[PDB]
Amino acid sequence: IPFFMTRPQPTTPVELVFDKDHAAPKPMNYRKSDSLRMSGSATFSPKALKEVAKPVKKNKASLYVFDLRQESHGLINDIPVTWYADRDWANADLNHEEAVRRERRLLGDLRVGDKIGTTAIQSIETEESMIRTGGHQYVRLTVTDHVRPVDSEVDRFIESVRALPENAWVHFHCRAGKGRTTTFMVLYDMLKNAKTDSFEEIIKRNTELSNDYDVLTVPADEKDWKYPYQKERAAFVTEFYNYAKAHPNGEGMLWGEWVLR
Ligand SMILES: [Mg+2]
Ligand SMILES: [Mg+2]
Repeated sequence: IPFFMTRPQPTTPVELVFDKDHAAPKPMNYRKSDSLRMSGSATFSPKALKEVAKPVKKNKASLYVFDLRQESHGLINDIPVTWYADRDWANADLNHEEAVRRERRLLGDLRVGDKIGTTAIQSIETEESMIRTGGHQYVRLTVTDHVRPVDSEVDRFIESVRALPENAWVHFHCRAGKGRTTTFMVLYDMLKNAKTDSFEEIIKRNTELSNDYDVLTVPADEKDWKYPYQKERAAFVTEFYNYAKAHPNGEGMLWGEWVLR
């Protein structure tokens, strides 16, 4: 597999968007695997954190929330917000550190007292703050919606997985809870189970669990803008299976090293 270099141009205008459906006390597109001790959802509110934490609840520290979002986001008046541009490609030119810095900068540019339409800002919070206040752990990856992760972010993921305590529970989310979230549930499952389970079985159980049946499907139309991105994602997950089979739980070699053999 090649070293992965292609990417989209970032989109504009970027606008702060209040994600009102994500403000509900239950997380959207939620699903879980008790055997893998993993779950996935859309980005969620302060009140929904207790729901996400249920499978762990008497062991708060063992929940690790993996935020997969490249685009910037946070909480204003407990409402999840996104700095949105088309396809959530606002930050598509930024590497991980740049994307993390950009989100800090945009949240810092908000002020208590600002009026954005009918909203008067009274509370500004990072998502990490909200997660950690609940006694849980937080890991940020930066993945572009519709695009596979870059190799170094896959390594970042693996390094985080290798450092997990026994009996960690991992919860993935992205803005919609489909696409990126499903892919990393697949990658996590392969890290643990590629050594014993088939590629097709792993894809099958995760598409079914996530009601995300076209996560890896390549459009029939080659002029559909998603076509090259889906081809890339498919190649990536197909080779990741081979890596994870050879290096269960990332033992002995990271993905990045594997690619550059
Ligand atoms: Mg709050
Ligand atoms: Mg640059």
